[PDB]
Amino acid sequence: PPHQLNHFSDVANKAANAAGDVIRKYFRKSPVTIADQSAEEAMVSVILDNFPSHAVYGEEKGWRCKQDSADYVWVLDPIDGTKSFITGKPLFGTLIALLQNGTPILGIIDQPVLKERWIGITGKRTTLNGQEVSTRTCADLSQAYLYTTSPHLFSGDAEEAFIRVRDKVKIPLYGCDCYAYALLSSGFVDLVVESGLKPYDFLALIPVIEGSGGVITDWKGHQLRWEASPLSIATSFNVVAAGDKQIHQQALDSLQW
Repeated sequence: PPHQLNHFSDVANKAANAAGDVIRKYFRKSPVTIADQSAEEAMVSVILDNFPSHAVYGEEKGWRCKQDSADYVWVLDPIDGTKSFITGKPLFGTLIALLQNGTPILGIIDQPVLKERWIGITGKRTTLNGQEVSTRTCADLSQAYLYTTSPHLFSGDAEEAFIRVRDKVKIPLYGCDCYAYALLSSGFVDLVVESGLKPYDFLALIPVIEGSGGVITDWKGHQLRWEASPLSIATSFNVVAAGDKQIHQQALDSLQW
């Protein structure tokens, strides 16, 4: 297992703290691009000051590393949910993931306006603001509360797949971004289904959801993996996350991907 997780947490939390400071000045005062750049720059200042050998892939400026390669890769998105940010809606989030040879070992979802921070760590239960959180059981897809960001954020076949699961759930809801994954981790949402998600908007979710007892994969039900390198391309993935493995299963059958 990894031995440096507490030290990784402290820098993780400082990165997140520094992103928050930038984000709160620009939220509700184009501010979004200044915010997104400054915030990313703030996080890499912290991460690279504490670990010079480490690499980062940020949503604004891609890969950045001194060395040829690194065993440790920081995948960042300061504002996951730019449309929410632009419209004054405080459900966007800063996402921080640390990858050890391509496996995520830490993830943060921070909401700096709501002052809510979910940390996921390998081999620990996921916490929200220092308190342990847990997904909830849910019998059947008909009992499930579902979130997706948008309906026409699906093209052609993805929209058919999505419709199939949509018709079976208790109620489909829209318009959290990453917050919906935070909510599911805390046991308030049963299922999140999305298409066209870039790595810096899902890698942080994995330890958060998994350490809460939930499951998150692609539409085929495979492990969400993205090996970040200097020669890495941020390509779209499809994501299904559930509080309950039975629900995940059942969702996978409706997706027919």
